[PDB]
Amino acid sequence: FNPYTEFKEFSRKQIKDMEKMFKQYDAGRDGFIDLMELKLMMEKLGAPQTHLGLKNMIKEVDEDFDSKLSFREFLLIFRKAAAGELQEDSGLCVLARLSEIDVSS
Ligand SMILES: [Ca+2]
Ligand SMILES: [Ca+2]
Repeated sequence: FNPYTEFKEFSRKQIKDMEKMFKQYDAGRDGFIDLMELKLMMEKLGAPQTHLGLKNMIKEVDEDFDSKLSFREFLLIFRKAAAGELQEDSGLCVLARLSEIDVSS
């Protein structure tokens, strides 16, 4: 997986920032963000989401159906944000917003 070739709508700086955020919250260092890790992320961003909200966030981008997020799937959150596909103030909209990445730039 070369993210730089799949996600050309983002600069190298933006992808590296997304990587830093991903790695920050992958507490277990296994290369994925699972439900509890995402729960902790949203708490720390200051916008805790409900259990179902969290589950639904993962479902929106969980392209290989394993119920956790790889880095590529994490980038899909930002791709969806940038494509105008996220519902206003849904959990993923909030994640992208509160993150240091502004996909509208
Ligand atoms: Ca993990
Ligand atoms: Ca997955």
